Amino acid sequence: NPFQFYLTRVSGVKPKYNSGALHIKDILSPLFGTLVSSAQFNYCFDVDWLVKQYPPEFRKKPILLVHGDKREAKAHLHAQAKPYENISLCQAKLDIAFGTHHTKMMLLLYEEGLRVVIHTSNLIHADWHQKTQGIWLSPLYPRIADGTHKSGESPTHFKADLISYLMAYNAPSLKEWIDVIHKHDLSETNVYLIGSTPGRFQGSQKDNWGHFRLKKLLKDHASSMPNAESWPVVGQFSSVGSLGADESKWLCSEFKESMLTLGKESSVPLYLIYPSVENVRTSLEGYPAGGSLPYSIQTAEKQNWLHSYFHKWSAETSGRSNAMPHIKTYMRPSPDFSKIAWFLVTSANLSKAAWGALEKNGTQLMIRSYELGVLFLPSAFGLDSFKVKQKFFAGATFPVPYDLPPELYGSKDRPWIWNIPYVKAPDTHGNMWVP
Ligand SMILES: O=C(O)c1c[nH]c2c(S(=O)(=O)F)cccc2c1=O
Ligand SMILES: *S(=O)(=O)c1cccc2c(=O)c(C(=O)O)c[nH]c12
Ligand SMILES: *S(=O)(=O)c1cccc2c(=O)c(C(=O)O)c[nH]c12
Repeated sequence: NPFQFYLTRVSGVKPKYNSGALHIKDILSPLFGTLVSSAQFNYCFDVDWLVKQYPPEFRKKPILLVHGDKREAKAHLHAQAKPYENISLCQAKLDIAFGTHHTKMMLLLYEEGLRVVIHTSNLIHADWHQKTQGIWLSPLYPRIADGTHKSGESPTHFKADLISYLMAYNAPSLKEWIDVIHKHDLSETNVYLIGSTPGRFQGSQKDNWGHFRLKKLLKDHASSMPNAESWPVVGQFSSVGSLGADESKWLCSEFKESMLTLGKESSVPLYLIYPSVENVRTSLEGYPAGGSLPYSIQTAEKQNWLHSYFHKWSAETSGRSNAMPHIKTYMRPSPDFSKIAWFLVTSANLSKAAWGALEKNGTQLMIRSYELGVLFLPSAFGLDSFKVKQKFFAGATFPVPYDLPPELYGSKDRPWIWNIPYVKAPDTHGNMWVP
């Protein structure tokens, strides 16, 4: 398949729903390449678990862990890694308050070439067990031949853009990976990189990151159709940030404005998919899945206007309605949801920290965190749109992993709010939630 977009395997679904899914052990297997060194960009790590996911014959190859931890959190990560002489650590600089390193990426250097994996899962057992997570697998990139005079660049500019993303860390261990990427031919890449890095971006640099990056790509490489105002926007995420006192403060003024861009010329329905309390309670994990669905009561009660946009998690199409989402996706379906104009899988949740918030009279985009995703545009595949994969077939599509159209919350539903108790009905393991 051309998209190379995969879900993680889910323990408990019938085999039909895992056959085209990937476990971390599959990604790292010798069949994917003969590993010589890897970099693991992530947020949370279980180092003992992680090393066991590599094939035994590769467990002593160098591993770089790229993380954002500080102070005692950083001390705990170093303590986890110290038994493994081959593991080095790179602490991503986070010079803006409340910033985090959320990017999930593997750089896998092989004897045969290079592979890039951009995904949504932490490097801990629970994130690959019973959650809905997304994976983009790059091709095996070959080394550029000696005396060849190739850029190795793709029509999507992925090679330069990935190097640009790495340069933002200003890290010597990542300059080593930049030099590796320079040596490889990434020209087959058919996705666009969309990253966020911490900073305050002005002028030209405004288009490099966050939701302005998305807007620029949609302006440059998508075309606007008639009736485009009827094509909804869908956002699907596992955390909700503080968005302001009303939808005009950020959600519909700059976030939706970036996401509704199509083409270069100058009322759109907005669907937000986020697990309800009932979604979480009846999930495979039960209430403990809500430990990975951060939405504070303190934030929620200041933006009740938001919840009228909320739709339940439903994923019959991939057998994953009870596998809570830690994937984040954004897309532009047609009014009947049979086609999409583009699809994005990313780490970025529905938050200003991840996507950026305009400052200084609209002239500066401020981003707190590292985020990373990849954008699927029909034009990159010679197509005008993507047909949508669904559960029902009457009888070759983009594999949207959840059901369309999204289903509105019922009047008795509530968004999952992780730091209040739920003691009225037990979860699938027989337990309540008392935070
Ligand atoms: O964008 C995001 O998804 C998030 C960003 N920050 C968080 C923090 S914070 O202490 O770093 F402000 C604490 C808890 C959850 C989140 C979160 O979910
Ligand atoms: S390469 O095969 O070594 C090659 C072949 C033709 C021309 C050049 C060239 O002009 C340069 C340069 O630095 O300008 C390098 N390699 C070339
Ligand atoms: S961290 O950014 O402070 C943090 C802490 C707990 C849980 C999460 C979380 O679930 C996510 C997510 O994308 O779901 C991100 N950061 C977290």
